[PDB]
Amino acid sequence: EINEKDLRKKSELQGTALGNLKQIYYYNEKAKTENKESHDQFRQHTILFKGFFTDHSWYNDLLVRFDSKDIVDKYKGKKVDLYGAYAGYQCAGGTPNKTACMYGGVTLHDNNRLTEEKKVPINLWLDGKQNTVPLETVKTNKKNVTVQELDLQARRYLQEKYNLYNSDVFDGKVQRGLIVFHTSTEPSVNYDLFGAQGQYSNTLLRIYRDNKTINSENMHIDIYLYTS
Ligand SMILES: [Zn+2]
Repeated sequence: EINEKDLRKKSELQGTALGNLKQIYYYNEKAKTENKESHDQFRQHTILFKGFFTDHSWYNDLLVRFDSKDIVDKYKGKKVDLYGAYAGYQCAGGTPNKTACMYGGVTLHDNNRLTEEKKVPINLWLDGKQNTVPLETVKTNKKNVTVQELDLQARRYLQEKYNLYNSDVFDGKVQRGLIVFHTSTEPSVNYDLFGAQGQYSNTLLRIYRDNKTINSENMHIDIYLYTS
């Protein structure tokens, strides 16, 4: 859905934007658990996992937020697996004290586990030159996987290897970047790595609120990074 000349420059990011992006993709807290269920709803298009956290320094409950009633209805009252980044700062006003919020991150549990862990191949280009990416960098045990699960893993590696969301003074050389989740069937999801209004940490991950899921079978990821 995006061409390279239309990629947003890192220099456009205002204020706390880079710091927020680095936190959400490299210093995050993730819910990663299997075979859970809830049909408790707070309001809106949400599933509330009461007492999800037993040893968190602030949270007791996890609130999952979705875009629509059709999406929440797919998962409400079903055995699901979770894989997403949560935080209190992701909640809308009036969410209960000690509740943390995640956007999407849910998949049906049943019949979704692969027998062999899927290593998702990555094609990465930096200023047009291919760079080798370890095959274990992005992996999943799910047949139907959230784009969130794959994007969190890919961007954590981009921060570690290329200092993606570091300032220019802290060796963050990449100025533009695109990630594509290239499926066998289905138009591919693509995200501009510098496309968000990063200064609003509460909505940074609202892109995942659609709970988009894709088939991992035979898929791969393409990453295009530019230093200008
Ligand atoms: Zn591709």
